[PDB]
Amino acid sequence: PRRTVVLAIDLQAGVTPGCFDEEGVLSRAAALVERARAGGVPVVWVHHDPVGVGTPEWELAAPLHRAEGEPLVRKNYRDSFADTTLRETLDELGATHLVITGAQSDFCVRTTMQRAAAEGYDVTLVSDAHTTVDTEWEGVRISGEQIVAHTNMYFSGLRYPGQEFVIATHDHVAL
Amino acid sequence: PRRTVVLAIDLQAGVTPGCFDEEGVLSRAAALVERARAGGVPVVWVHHDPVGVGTPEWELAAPLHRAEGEPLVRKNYRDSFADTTLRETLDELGATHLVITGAQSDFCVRTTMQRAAAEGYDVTLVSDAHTTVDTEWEGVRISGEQIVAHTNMYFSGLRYPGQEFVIATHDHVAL
Repeated sequence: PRRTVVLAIDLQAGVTPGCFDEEGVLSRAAALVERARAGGVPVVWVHHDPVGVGTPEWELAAPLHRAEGEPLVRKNYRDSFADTTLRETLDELGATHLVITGAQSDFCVRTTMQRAAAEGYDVTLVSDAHTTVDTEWEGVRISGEQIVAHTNMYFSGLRYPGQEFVIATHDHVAL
Repeated sequence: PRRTVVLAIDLQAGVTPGCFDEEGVLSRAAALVERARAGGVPVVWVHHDPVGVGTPEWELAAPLHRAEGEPLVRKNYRDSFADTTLRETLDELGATHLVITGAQSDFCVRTTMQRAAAEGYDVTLVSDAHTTVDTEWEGVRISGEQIVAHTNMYFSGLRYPGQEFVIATHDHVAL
């Protein structure tokens, strides 16, 4: 009995500004959430507390809005499962398949999606609904765009025995 | 009681050719293994079976050589823990801290190191002893060098409660 849950990670007002293709990614994430709601697919929100609990930056980035009945999980680390109620929430929902949108691609999204894979979930990464910022290290620059693309590349070939991983766009992912 | 184990991933003759800074990475990995041996730190080798079991490509890349008493774990997926004897081997050794060198940075190394973190290990990524190849996706190119650098950047900020993660060079990592 596959039960799909949309997992929306840290799409917060203090996180998304400056990210590659920010407005478009937010628009597509919003569309995904609407399609999920229309299809009766549960939506679980994840918020990063170190953004600043109680401040506007911690709240969802426009134009995203949480609906009644949609759980919100608060976390302090990149892995959304680490010291959180996420697993308990998903189990309560009976989730077997996670459809992931969020930010940032190379930190909370990367760490959470790979943790989900490790835990045994089927996972679908929404290729056009995650983003991050330009960065540099060891004397070389790597753009947010490059990180997003490389992340999608990585996920397209991710394999675990008995599990299914899909890279899909926000308007084509099965809900 | 911290017990450190060096985990050397897929440094195989069919894997490393074409990788960024290949000769240097192999040289430094070899030096790391020698220092580990001199310090009585166990070394565990991981080999990727889909490279071609029984073929020369599956064997360690020169100039690496396995010593007596050093376990070798064989795997079929990016996650070295998935359907393998790795956990059993590490537990037998009583490992609490994994020092990771290997290839490729963005596939088996990425997936295994993050799995190790998830499992509760302390993990040290050896910044100058992992590598991968140039690639491209979604119309943008991202070099092996860029991937290595970004990987080190990522690992430098990885955090889990009660766990320690270190980014360190092959000649400075504590053994």
